[PDB]
Amino acid sequence: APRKFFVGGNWKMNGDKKSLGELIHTLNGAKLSADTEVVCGAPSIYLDFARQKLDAKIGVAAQNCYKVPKGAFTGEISPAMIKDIGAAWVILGHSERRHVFGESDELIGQKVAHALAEGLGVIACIGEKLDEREAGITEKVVFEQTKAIADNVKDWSKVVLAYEPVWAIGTGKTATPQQAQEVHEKLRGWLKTHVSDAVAQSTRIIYGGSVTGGNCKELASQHDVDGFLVGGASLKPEFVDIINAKH
Amino acid sequence: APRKFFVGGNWKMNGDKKSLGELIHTLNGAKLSADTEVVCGAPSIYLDFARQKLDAKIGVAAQNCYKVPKGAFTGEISPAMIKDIGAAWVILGHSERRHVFGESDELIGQKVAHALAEGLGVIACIGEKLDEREAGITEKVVFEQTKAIADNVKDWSKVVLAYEPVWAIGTGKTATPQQAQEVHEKLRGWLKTHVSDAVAQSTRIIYGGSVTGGNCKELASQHDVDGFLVGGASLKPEFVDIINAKH
Repeated sequence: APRKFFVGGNWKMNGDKKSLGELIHTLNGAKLSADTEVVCGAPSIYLDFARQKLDAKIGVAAQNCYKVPKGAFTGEISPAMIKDIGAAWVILGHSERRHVFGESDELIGQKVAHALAEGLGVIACIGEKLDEREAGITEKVVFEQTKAIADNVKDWSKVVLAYEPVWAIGTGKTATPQQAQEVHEKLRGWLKTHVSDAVAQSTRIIYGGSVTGGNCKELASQHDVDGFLVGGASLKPEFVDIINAKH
Repeated sequence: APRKFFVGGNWKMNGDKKSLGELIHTLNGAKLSADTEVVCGAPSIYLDFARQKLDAKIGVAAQNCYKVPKGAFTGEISPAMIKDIGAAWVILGHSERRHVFGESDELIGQKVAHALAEGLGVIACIGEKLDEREAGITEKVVFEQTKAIADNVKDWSKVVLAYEPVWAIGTGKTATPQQAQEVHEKLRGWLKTHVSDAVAQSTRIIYGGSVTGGNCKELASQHDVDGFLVGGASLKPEFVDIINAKH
C-alpha cells in the first residue's frame, strides 16, 4: 500500500524521568505531521511512565523483550508485560544486542515470531559490520539476517525493517544517501523475490545509520528509505526536525 | 553484630500490574518480623510501580543492570536508573543470566563494582551445575565465582552472597539442608581465608535453592544460612510465611 513515513526514537540506556519528561513535554508540545508515524523506545523502567506522559499521537516501543510470556528468565520482560503497560512496539535485533549481548539470528527470529503472536508491532534490525562491508559481503549478511526474520513473520503489516550500517556510525564515515539507498533497494527487492511484491511494497524499510537534523532531508529524499531508526539525536529537540523531515 | 536475616524474593519474568498489585497488597498488610530484611525483585518494566506501592519497609531490587551509567546499550538499564525510581538493590549473576544469557564471571564482576560504586546493594549469585557438582568440582567453581566478585568489592557491607544449587534445578535432583549448610559453611571459610575474618563474620549467605513455607524453617535454622533468595513462593502469600520463619 502507499507506505507511511515512519520515525523511531531509540533512547538506548539514556535519561531519567526528569530529563525525559522534559523531552516528552517538548514532543507532546511540538507540531508534527501525520504522514509521519512516530514511535519512542524507552529504557524498560521508563516504559510505563512514558506511555503515561506521551500523547496518544505517539507510540511507545520497548527496546527489547524475550520469546516467552512468563518465567524463570531473571532480568527479562515479556511481550505481555510490554502490552500490559500500553506499549505496542518492540525494537528487536538491535546491533548492540546482536553484538554486545550476542543475540543469535535464531534467537532473534523467535523474538519476532513471539512478539507478533502476542500482537505487538515490530521494528527489526539488520546491518553489516565495517569488515563485512569491507570484505564486500554486505548482501550476504543483510540477506541472512533478513531471511532469519522473514522466516518468522506471518504478517508483515505490524513489521518495520531498520537497516543499520553498523559498519558505519561509530568509526567516522558516510552512510551517504547513496550507499544507504542501495541496501534499501536490494532488501525491498529481496523481500519481493522471497516474499511477495505485495509485501515488498507494504513494508517500510527505515534507515538507521547516524541520522540528524542536518542529515535527514537528504536521506528522506531517497527513493526506498521509508524513515528512520533514530538514536543520539532522538534525545534532543532536533528529533522534531527529523520527524518533520520529508517536508 | 549478629547477622540480619535476609529474605529476597525473586519474581523473575512473572506478573502483571493487576496480579502484582494484588500481592503488593497482601505483603503490605502483613506483619513481618522487624528482625528480617526483605527485598522484592520485580521485572524492570514494573520497578517504579513496585516502588510506588510497596510499603517503605520492604526493599526493591532490579533483577539485572549494565556496567554503565549511560550509553549505546539498547535494552539495558543502569544502576543510576534503578536509583532514580528509588530502588536500592540489584540481583547480579543469577544462574539464568549466567546460563540462559551467557553472562560471564568478568562481566558480573564489572557489574558488581559499578553497582557498589553507585550506591546499590548487590545480591551476588554463585552456584555449581550438576556436571560440576558431579565431577566433584564444586568448591572449585563457586570459589572462582566468588573470587571474581570479591576482586571487585571494597566494602562488603552492601553485599549479600546467594548460593544457587543449579545442579538441583530441573535435574531431577533434590538438595538437602545439610547440602545447603555445607556449601554455605564452605563459602564463609573461603571468606575469612581470602578476605577477612570480619567480612566472613559480617556477610550474609542466603540460600537460593527451593524454598517454601514447608522447608523454610529447617533451612533458616541451618547455621551458615542467613536468609534466602526465593523464587516461586515469592509470588504467593506463603511468602509472608517464609519471611517470618526464623522466629
